[PDB]
Amino acid sequence: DFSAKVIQGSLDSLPQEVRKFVEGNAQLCQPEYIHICDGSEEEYGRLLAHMQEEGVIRKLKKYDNCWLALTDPRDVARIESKTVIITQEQRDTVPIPKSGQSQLGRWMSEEDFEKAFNARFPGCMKGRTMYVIPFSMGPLGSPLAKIGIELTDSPYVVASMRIMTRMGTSVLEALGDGEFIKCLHSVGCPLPLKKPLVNNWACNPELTLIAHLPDRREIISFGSGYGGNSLLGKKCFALRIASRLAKEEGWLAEHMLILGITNPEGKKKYLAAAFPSACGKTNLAMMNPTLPGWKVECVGDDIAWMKFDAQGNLRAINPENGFFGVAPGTSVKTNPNAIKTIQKNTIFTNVAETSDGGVYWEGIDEPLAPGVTITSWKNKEWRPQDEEPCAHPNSRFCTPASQCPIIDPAWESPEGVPIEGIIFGGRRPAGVPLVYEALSWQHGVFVGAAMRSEGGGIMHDPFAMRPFFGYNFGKYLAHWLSMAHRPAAKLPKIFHVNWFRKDKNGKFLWPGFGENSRVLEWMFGRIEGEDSAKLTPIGYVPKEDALNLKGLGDVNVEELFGISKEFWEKEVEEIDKYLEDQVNADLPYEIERELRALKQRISQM
Ligand SMILES: Nc1nc2c(ncn2[C@@H]2O[C@H](COP(=O)(O)OP(=O)(O)O)[C@@H](O)[C@H]2O)c(=O)[nH]1
Ligand SMILES: [Mn+2]
Ligand SMILES: [Mn+2]
Ligand code: NA
Repeated sequence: DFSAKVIQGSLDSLPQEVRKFVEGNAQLCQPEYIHICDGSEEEYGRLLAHMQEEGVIRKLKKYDNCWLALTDPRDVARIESKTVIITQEQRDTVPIPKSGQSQLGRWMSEEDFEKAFNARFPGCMKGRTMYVIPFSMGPLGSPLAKIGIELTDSPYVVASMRIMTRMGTSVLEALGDGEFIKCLHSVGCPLPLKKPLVNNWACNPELTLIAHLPDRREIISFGSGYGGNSLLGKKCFALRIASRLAKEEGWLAEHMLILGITNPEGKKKYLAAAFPSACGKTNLAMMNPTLPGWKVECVGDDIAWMKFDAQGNLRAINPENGFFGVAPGTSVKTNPNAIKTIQKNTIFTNVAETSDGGVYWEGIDEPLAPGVTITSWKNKEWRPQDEEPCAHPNSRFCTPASQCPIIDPAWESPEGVPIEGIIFGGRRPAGVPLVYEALSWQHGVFVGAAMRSEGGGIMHDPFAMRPFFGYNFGKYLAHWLSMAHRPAAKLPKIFHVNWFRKDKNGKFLWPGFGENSRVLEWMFGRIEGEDSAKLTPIGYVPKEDALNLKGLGDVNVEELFGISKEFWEKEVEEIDKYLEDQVNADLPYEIERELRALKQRISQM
């Protein structure tokens, strides 16, 4: 009985299964205190002041209630190589690659995991508070929501989870005796410290391990206090566990922004889009459209949970409550809506601080007044001449979603928004035109599966889900393809975009950002069934003169929309080899058929 150690809440008022979870882990981890989070303002404010008291965070004096955490430089990112999924059979988690190295997941056996777990968690919270975070992924009480309980020894996790999910007493009330996902986290530095603390940032890099056990509905994460490793909604629950539930239950859990776009006629449609990190989800979800009379509103910028309703509409929710955005490259010029969102009640991690207590980072494109100086994320004086960036490249803002000036009115509607188009895209400097439309659902799924993006080399990132599949990618393709056999299903039109095509000198061919409204306008019209497409071997592209290019006189249209037989032969052979090596016996017939159909179309150029 751990009652004597509860410093907020009551073990007696927790649902029986929740209590079991907490007490079992209190006995294992040996926390000094147990704090059952209520999610209140008062709780939050004091937690912040305490972290400030301890030097774990700094208040940024230039803003209303903004904070800065600077990490141990060993703990700056989600770490794929220490991220695993446990299942009885390896093939259920990942396909077996012919090369002996899967790019599509990282399986761990139950046996190896039990040894790892036992080498880490016993006594790991000694002399710390175990916080109990009851959270909802999705609007509270939504039929599409799922509930988690995170145990953590990190107040930084609590504060960030209050932003990134819906947490507190109301969730425990909603939960009752329902099922929930068990989320267990420790920074893995029990007191007294065995190793020196760096930058007031508790972590255990050598023992970092982020595990998922979908068959037990557990997420178990050790040694990192950072982002996707420690905020267990966000990638572990909302993509990895959730994609497996989705497969079981007949829905989709995806790495997609969700936006609502209204045309000048006042007609509105929702679109979802899957792009990998650094390929523009935040920019698109919060776009300030350049086209007069168009409006974009943000439902979410990262995760979409989608389920066909009784009427066959594909209904999407954003299961998050906030934006955990990469800060560098965010500028007033490029992304004014994100700039407005983050000016209050935001936690920043590993950005630079100006001497007047403000935030700074690469690509902020805000000149500073003469005399204003910069402290880098490594707590050193820094000047724009310097070899190193002032902010870590993976540094973040963590901001409440409700503060986005263009947040959609239906962003928390419990039944979700009806999705009429799904967009795929990444960074392709060559070959791939600005926009194309898939010929069918099956072709659209192949376009998803074929996605590549230049991020530290050109690499495959199918559906923008490479680091996030909860189970075998081949089976995930079959799941997508199965949506076509749902009677009365209204399947979204699928498009592929490329904002990032360059000429031989390395110059972007398309201005992008707000100008992408011109491409959305074409998509909108296409969903309306307008005759604005020309057929090409890779799918439909805009007709000559179909795009509104008024205001953009010097756009190399020939190169931006060019399709080269030579490029596309190479592209299909590379896709064929990748699918063969990485997916093989688990590749659905229809994906193989689409690949052969594409090859044939190109052969006839
Ligand atoms: N050239 C160009 N860059 C873009 C565009 N959209 C976003 N970016 C840049 O890509 C980087 C990451 O963008 P962001 O929207 O944060 O991407 P996310 O990581 O997918 O959410 C930033 O430097 C952006 O300024 C675009 O349409 N064109
Ligand atoms: Mn993401
Ligand atoms: Mn983002
Ligand atoms: Na710090």
